[PDB]
Amino acid sequence: QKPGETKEVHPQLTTFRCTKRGGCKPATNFIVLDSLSHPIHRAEGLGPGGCGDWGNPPPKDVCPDVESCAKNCIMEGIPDYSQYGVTTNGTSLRLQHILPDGRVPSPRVYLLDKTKRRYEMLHLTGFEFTFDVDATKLPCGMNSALYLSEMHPTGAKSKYNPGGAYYGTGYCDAQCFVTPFINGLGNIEGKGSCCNEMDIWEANSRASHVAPHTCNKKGLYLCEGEECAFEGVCDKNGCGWNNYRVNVTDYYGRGEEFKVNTLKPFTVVTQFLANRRGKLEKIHRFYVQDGKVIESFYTNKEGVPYTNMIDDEFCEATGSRKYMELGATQGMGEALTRGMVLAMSIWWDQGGNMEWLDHGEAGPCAKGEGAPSNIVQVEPFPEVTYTNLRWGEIGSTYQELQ
Ligand SMILES: *[C@@H]1O[C@H](CO)[C@@H](O)[C@H](O)[C@H]1NC(C)=O
Ligand SMILES: *[C@@H]1O[C@H](CO)[C@@H](O)[C@H](O)[C@H]1NC(C)=O
Repeated sequence: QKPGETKEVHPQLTTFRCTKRGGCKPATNFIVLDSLSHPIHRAEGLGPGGCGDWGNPPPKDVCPDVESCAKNCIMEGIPDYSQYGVTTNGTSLRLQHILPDGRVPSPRVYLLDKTKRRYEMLHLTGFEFTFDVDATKLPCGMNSALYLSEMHPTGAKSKYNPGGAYYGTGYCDAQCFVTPFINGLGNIEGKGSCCNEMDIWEANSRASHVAPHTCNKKGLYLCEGEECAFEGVCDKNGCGWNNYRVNVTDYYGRGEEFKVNTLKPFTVVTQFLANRRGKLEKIHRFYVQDGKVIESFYTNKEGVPYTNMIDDEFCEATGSRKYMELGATQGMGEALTRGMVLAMSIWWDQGGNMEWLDHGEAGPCAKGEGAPSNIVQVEPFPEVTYTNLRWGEIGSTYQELQ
């Protein structure tokens, strides 16, 4: 959609680049809300209304074709990101799901480079990504997410999408959802927006999940029909890694009973380990809390290979069929090598209560406990803070107390 007159005021976020010899060096980045979370209205003279709802093509009165949609639908800048639950402070990013005014902005943001006009493209195969988190205000059913999508670096800036990454255009993920704009262009045919997705972190104070999701496509693919469905071009489920799913129940949770005690802040380290041919072979997650490294658990379950890292043998054995068919760990790594955009979000699930994250096989949350209607009794204002985003050489992003 066409940018409007209102100023976009991106929050500034200091991050780090790390090497063993040089330590962690600060860098300037900016934060941008998803394009379709900006106010979208019709051009002057065309009356009231927007330009479409999630899940659908844009309305054909203003968007009969891409060219018309591009002139007839206007996307306003956001001058105060706090109105959407997004604030920064130094090296910290705070995402508020619910505001005191009662709004539920459920923000999703991307990391922009220092120019504000191109996403910060991360190339993580053979490297590590680390962040600090405060998960205390995330009960059952909440998902704080920090993940990578194979979005285009400029948000696919083009004649009809002049806003680009500066306005957060170009979102895609492994769910192939239909949005009224894709790559900043009106989605006349109602295609889904598909791409490879590495879910570094999907977690609350009750469970922590990691999952690569492959697609058989490079970059953003517009899917039709069955291509967007479970048997299509992307892996909806992912290859999931959650201590509870592998019968380790004392690793992560609220209290001293857990190794990673989510009542306190902690550091989350993710290494993307390559083989000698430079292809991704293993994904390794460990933590740091109270100045001490917390190594990964090993799996502890019948039928699950004994491992402390995600790899093809584990993914296959645990039933990650589309993951394997659509490229497996090597395919995920090829996307990481090409370059990915960092997305951070907070959300809840009216339909399914986030049960896959923290209920049953996946955690301690009871049936119904993660419903949004229950979340608000437990934590009226869910929120997450990510701090000290940093990436670089294996072994360089963390430091134990001496
Ligand atoms: C920012 O974060 C710091 C450290 O948690 C805190 O003490 C201060 O009160 C917060 N706000 C600023 C810097 O606006
Ligand atoms: C969990 O692990 C214990 C061994 O530590 C084993 O005895 C038990 O059967 C396992 N339970 C499940 C549900 O897999």
